[PDB]
Amino acid sequence: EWTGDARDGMFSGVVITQFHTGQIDNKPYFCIEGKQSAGSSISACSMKNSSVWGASFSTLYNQALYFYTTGQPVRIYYEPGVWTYPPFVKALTSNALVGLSTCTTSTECFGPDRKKNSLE
Amino acid sequence: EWTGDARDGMFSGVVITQFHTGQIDNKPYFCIEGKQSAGSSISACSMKNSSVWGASFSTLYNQALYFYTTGQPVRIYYEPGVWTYPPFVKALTSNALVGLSTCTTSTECFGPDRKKNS
Amino acid sequence: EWTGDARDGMFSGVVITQFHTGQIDNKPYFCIEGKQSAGSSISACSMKNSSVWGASFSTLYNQALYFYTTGQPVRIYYEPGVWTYPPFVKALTSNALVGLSTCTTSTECFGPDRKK
Amino acid sequence: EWTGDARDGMFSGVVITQFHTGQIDNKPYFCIEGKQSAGSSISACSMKNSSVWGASFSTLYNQALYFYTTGQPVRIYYEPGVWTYPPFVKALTSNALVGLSTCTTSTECFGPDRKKN
Amino acid sequence: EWTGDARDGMFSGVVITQFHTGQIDNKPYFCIEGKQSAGSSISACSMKNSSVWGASFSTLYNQALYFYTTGQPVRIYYEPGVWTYPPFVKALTSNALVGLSTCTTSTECFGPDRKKN
Repeated sequence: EWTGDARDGMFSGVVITQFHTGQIDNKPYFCIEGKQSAGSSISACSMKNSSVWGASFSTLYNQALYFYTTGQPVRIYYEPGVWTYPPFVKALTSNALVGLSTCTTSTECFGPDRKKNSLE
Repeated sequence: EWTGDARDGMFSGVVITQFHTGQIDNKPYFCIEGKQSAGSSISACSMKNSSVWGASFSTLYNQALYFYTTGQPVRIYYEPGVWTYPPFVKALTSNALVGLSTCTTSTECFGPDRKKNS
Repeated sequence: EWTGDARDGMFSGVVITQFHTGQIDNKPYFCIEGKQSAGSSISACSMKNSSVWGASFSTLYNQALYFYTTGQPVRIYYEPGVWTYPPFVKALTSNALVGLSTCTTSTECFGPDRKK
Repeated sequence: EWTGDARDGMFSGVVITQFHTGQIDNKPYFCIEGKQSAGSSISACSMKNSSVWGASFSTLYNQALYFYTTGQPVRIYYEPGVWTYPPFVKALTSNALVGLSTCTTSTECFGPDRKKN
Repeated sequence: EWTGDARDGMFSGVVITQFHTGQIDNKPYFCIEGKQSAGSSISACSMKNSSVWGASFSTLYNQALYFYTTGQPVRIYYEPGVWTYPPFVKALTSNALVGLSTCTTSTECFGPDRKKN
């Protein structure tokens, strides 16, 4: 796996506006909400020792809390459908947080593009 | 278990105004206290490596101290009746701290609702 | 053992004004000193991996530095007679730091009484 | 091995202006980019538990985020050729981050020289 | 061993002005440089998992970075002759950082004395 895999998805120039932290199944997690330009919302959660993105929990937590504090526009890298518990998915999101980057514009950010390739 | 189980409880739009840290039975703990606009006070404590909610000690301490620092209104998610040493319950609370969220209003905050079914 | 056991002692309305960190017998420790309201000093140290209060070293370090930084009046919970190495006691203190609270007045602070 | 080995290489007097974090092959990593006075560019990544430089990840993350926050000119010590996965290299860099220093001028910084001898 | 042993040595009333981080032999370390005024310099380094004083690495890193940020005068407690890799000693120092204290004047600071009898 890699944050920069050509897969869904990323949102660029996002301001992290909300922060939640809890626990489920003996595992700490946090979820962020951010807004793009345009006033639409992306959510993504990281869970400690989860499946495949669990090893980035500590780094992601510290980084996300940092960017929440600065109010800087950032790129959120996410993977859909990772969380499966239905009440959790309804309240929060199925998206795993898989990475973050600083941005130079609302659309140009540092790091790889996590995006599906196009078909010609 | 889950922070957003349909169980008591949560208080929304709370400013965290008091903070205490200590140790009991070889484990550090912290406790926070806050009031709503309604003047409704809530305390809850988190213990390191405790039975049910100890996995969250480290995140919740970080988050709580962060929110105590900004003074922003937040959601406190708690579970009553967790701590049982009577002198502890008497000076502090039986409430375990089980989650926190930022809020957009005094009633609406980011995160699940934690409340007994209707 | 608990921060709130009916034992000596706590001081309330203390501003943490001094901070020291080092190592003895392969264990990091820190010490803090503060004053008020009268103006009598209180010192207390927390040492990692000691027998009794060692488990709270990293939480108290964090919290103590935080309160050193804000300069707010706090409550210091201590247990005298814990450190026994004589040159350490002479330089610093026998008091173990055992807990910390925010205060609403010079006498009223959040959390238990620790008092005989 | 040592940050101050007489190897390639170091960039002095750079402001850290970009920061990325992610995961690859079960390991968190971060990358930074900095620009010099003269406009010239350096990138470098540190990955947890990976390479001979894995042991420095937490210290380097902390110190890199600190310097990103102050915006002061610093020295980036790096080792070219360490990351080999071609999509990672194309997107980011092959450079491992191997140390950091504060700077007194644009060429004078605190620490060892890391130059090929 | 103890920070406040009657041994070489301490410098009081130091402003920490430089900060370096790197790795040697699979261990992260940091080094600081301060000036007394007075006006002379001291350097000291702490290394994670180092033999005698490595238990202290994480607390000292945090504290030294804090005092670098505030720029307040502090006491550095050090032990000469700990680091022995000659290029390391040449570029940096042999001094191990073994403690830190806040100060009230350029010479009066909280904590033990560390000086030879």
